[PDB]
Amino acid sequence: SKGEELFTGVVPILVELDGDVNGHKFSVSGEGEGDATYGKLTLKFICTTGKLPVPWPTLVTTFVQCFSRYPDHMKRHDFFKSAMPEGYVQERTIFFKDDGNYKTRAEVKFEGDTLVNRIELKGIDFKEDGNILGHKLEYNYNSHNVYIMADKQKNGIKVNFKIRHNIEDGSVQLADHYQQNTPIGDGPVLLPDNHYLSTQSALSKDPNEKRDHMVLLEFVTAAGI
Repeated sequence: SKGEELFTGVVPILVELDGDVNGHKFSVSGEGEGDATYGKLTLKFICTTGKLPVPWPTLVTTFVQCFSRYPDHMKRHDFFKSAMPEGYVQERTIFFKDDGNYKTRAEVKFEGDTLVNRIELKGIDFKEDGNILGHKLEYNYNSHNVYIMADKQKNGIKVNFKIRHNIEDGSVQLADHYQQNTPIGDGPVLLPDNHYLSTQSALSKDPNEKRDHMVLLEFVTAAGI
């Protein structure tokens, strides 16, 4: 495909986010690198407007699936890389069970040799005393399966999955994800058969960092075929 070649080695990544959650405005900048050969991602995010108004874990999914490792036999299903370098639009609605929801819109593409993910996030109907606004989520993350299906109508794909956030009391906060991706360019893209991505992430902190931030290590691999 088109983009495949662009992912052959380590690629620097830039993440920029503007969000408003219940009138709480904030910005995040993140930098790091991805290595699709191993489906590896290493990034550091910084809340540039000060203190993050929501819990970091809630933003992970929002904060570049083109870095997923696709096994040789599954390469023909790699829509993500296929849309590169022109990129794709990734839109979502994330429903927090018994709480508010997040609507996101992002553009992911190359700027020179940097892979850029620019996002706009709008959060509404959050409970002031909920797990989110209330900051009751543990600082960790689970493994999930992300289901992908082709959307021949939009020349894109539809993606759906549920994230499980651990709550400090031992309970769980569900976050239903609904996603659509469409190519930015006019060029041909790879439309896949149903399959899924298997994810794993580790959250950490930078001991020497005083700004509000998050350190993230993540591995993702395609499967189901």
